[PDB]
Amino acid sequence: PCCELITNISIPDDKAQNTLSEIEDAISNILGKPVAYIMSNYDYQKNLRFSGSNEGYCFVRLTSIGGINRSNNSLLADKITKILSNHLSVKPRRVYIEFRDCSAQNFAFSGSLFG
Amino acid sequence: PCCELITNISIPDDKAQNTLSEIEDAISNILGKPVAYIMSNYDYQKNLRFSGSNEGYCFVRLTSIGGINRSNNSLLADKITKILSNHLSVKPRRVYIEFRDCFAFSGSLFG
Amino acid sequence: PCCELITNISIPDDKAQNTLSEIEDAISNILGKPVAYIMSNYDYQKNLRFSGSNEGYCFVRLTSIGGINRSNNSLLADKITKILSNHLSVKPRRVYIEFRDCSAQNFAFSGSLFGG
Repeated sequence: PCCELITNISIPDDKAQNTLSEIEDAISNILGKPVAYIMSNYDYQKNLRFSGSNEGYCFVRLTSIGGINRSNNSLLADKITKILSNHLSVKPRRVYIEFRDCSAQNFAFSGSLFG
Repeated sequence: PCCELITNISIPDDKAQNTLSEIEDAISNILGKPVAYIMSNYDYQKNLRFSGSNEGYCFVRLTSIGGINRSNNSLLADKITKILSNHLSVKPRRVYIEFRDCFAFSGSLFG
Repeated sequence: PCCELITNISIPDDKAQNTLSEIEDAISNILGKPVAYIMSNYDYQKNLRFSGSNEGYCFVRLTSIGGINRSNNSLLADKITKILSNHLSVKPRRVYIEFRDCSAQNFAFSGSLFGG
């Protein structure tokens, strides 16, 4: 399970860490789930373009996060848009939020299985 | 939709932008439609290897482009290959082009 | 086919090359087949978090590698965990290995078809 922010906007490490921490709090809160083993990341891609433009843009991708459905997906997308427009000064119209569920298509192993 | 160029070859930002612009143009021209919602990117990955070698290499992944069919995909791969060998001096054999098929919200709904 | 090490652990280029080559050897060894077409990468993502912590963490994602299956994927994940905890000193519990097979999903072309 991953929440990745892929963006051409540059922000310092402490603020990035705070931004992801806020998003993780939002997923937990809106979804009503503990997310004890979520991965997240701020992937700075300076050359990223959207619609032919290298202007500020944030793509957020949520993969295999259990518990997203009609009653909450938009609510989660709204809150992540707010956080980013707040912290990053990106236009909301240059935020795009995608949810995908790959849980059943992949095999996953923790290193803790092997000693 | 996404066209990502993942490569261990470094070029300046403005040349990367030009290069992605030309790839977007080729996608639009060869698929015969606008690329209004396309994301594209030049992801410099200095340690990228292919076939056991860290020599110059470009992997292009196109995800969820509409119109993708047996009759246009090869010309589009060809055109992308020419653009990269031109702009990056990558050997053709060290270019690999993948087409992949894949709930979304624009932040405009909320702002 | 791709094996990507996505990690907040910082290592020099030579050590990244050596580590990826060892992972390639493990895949080829376990599969009993050549890894000639494989891409591998060390993707330094300094802001990467796992379980609310930016502490040393490695996520290895293997995509569309033919011949990896239920009978050997645990064996390969065990070997990769050992290689990374050796080279990167990451805790095995902050190693996570994911296998996805998309091998029949999408079209692919070598640029050698068109130039060379």
